[PDB]
Amino acid sequence: ESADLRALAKHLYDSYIKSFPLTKAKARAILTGKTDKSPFVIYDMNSLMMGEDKIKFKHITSKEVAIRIFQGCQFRSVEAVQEITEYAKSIPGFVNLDLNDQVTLLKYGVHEIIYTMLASLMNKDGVLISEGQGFMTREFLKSLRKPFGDFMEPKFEFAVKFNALELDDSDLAIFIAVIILSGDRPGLLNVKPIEDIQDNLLQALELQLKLNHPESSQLFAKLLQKMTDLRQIVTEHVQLLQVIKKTETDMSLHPLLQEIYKD
Amino acid sequence: MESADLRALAKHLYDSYIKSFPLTKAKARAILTGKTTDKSPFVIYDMNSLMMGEDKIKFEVAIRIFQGCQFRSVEAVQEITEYAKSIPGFVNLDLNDQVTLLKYGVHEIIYTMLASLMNKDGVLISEGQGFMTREFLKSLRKPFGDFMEPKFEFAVKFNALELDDSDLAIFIAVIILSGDRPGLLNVKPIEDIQDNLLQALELQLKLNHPESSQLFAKLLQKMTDLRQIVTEHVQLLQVIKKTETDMSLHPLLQEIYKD
Ligand SMILES: O=C(O)c1ccc(-c2nn(C(=O)c3c(Cl)cccc3C(F)(F)F)c3ccc(Cl)cc23)cc1OCc1ccccc1
Ligand SMILES: O=C(O)c1ccc(-c2nn(C(=O)c3c(Cl)cccc3C(F)(F)F)c3ccc(Cl)cc23)cc1OCc1ccccc1
Repeated sequence: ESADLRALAKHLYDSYIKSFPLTKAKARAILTGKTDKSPFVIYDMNSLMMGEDKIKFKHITSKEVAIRIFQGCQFRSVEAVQEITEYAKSIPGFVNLDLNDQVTLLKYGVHEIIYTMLASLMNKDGVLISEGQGFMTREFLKSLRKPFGDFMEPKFEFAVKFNALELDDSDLAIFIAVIILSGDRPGLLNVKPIEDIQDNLLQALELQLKLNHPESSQLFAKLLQKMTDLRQIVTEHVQLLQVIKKTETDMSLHPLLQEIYKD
Repeated sequence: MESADLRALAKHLYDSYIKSFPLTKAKARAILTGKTTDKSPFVIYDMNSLMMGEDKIKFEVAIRIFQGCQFRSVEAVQEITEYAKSIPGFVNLDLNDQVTLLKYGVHEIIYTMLASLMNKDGVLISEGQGFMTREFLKSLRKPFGDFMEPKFEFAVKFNALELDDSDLAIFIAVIILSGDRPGLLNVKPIEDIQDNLLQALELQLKLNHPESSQLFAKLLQKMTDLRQIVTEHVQLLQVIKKTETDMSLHPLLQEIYKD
């Protein structure tokens, strides 16, 4: 079944490339400076104002900067959820699961996958925006006022550690599939076929990492250990959103917009 | 990194685990499953049978049981510390990192090893001479009842893997040698030791559970559930501290929980 796992790896890679707008391979070329197309840099309040007049960043509807950026992260996350939902359908076996378990697996997986894939857009100095056309500095995000500064920095701290593994897109395509097919999500009705699919994906990821990183000792194990850190930081993440809700009375969104963002 | 060396490391760790921990999973399972006259535990299921139990096993009620667990936890810390010293390379690490690895490792290991003493109905106590029912523990008053039950929820799931003692010996070693503990000074020599231990665990699980697909991955995923439950534990212990001044902690546990 060696050729079967490679077929599964290639299938997921092809789908991952079609599902997501900015791949890791492309994002790294932008971040490192390796075919022109130099991104607009947002490093302070003035260059943010000019950036939405030039890039027209899809986040301009509160007048306060820190809130507008925070809500920007929400808008992009809602888009990522739909992209991840579309990608999940290409995982062999997923659409044949009970419909409620599909919803459940997506509901509890999307946060871990967004964190994971956000690392692809990050280095220690900042993050790509607008499909790589802009670059927002870490220092500017970290220095946002009151809770917002400390809301952004944990994402960078995770990404820097996760990126030391040096996964590429063909590695990440299987890893993301493994996260989705987690048989311990609360409320699953039929755990057995989810775990059976995840076992196939784990075999595929194990073989992929040996062939693509033959010199990287116990990388498979190290990546599974990261699925630990993910459960933890997603939990911290949610407890940070709750504090913003109870503290900040300037989060006035139209009730309909609030409904779009409810998750 | 080569097979005979990985098998040699597995045998070393199992041999040392048997020397360090007096009540193995193999012994606990023989006691739990029964059909043996000689190894039958006295069963504590209510207040009256607890009273008779201290006359037989020589083992406020909720406090006395909590205090019972602390005493055994301190002994467990001692046993785990002794085992850690046998892990090749551990004592050669920077002394501050040895402390750090134990500080954050003992709790995850106690939980792991407590599963060996448990089934869905209760837990062995007093080196297997007693068995305290889950329902009795769960029904202890105020915060103490809900303090015991998460251990059982984990053990039922962990025990579904059907690991034996030779498996757990390497798994416990992998937990201790975690390079992501806060405050470590030299991550690299710890990660090199864990890499050998992970190679050793991977091969051990393939040879000992050849029909158990991706058991390695499933066991590493369990180190997730451990990290979470240790967190819930300390958050419950903190609430007990604010309510109960009629109890103190052993200085060893006290230092372990500081930060
Ligand atoms: O383009 C992308 O793929 C992209 C995806 C996510 C983010 C982003 N989310 N986020 C979350 O707090 C989050 C996560 Cl992690 C998970 C679930 C839900 C949320 C949220 F709460 F938002 F609903 C961030 C926090 C800090 C920074 Cl730095 C970026 C993000 C950004 C993306 O693209 C880069 C970007 C950066 C700023 C604004 C817009 C886009
Ligand atoms: O014999 C053993 O090896 C053994 C070890 C641990 C426990 C046990 N600890 N505990 C902790 O709340 C704990 C932990 Cl996990 C870690 C650190 C500190 C503490 C504490 F809070 F105490 F400071 C429990 C909670 C519920 C149950 Cl069910 C058992 C335990 C029991 C052991 O043996 C079985 C046993 C059970 C009751 C009494 C005596 C012995």
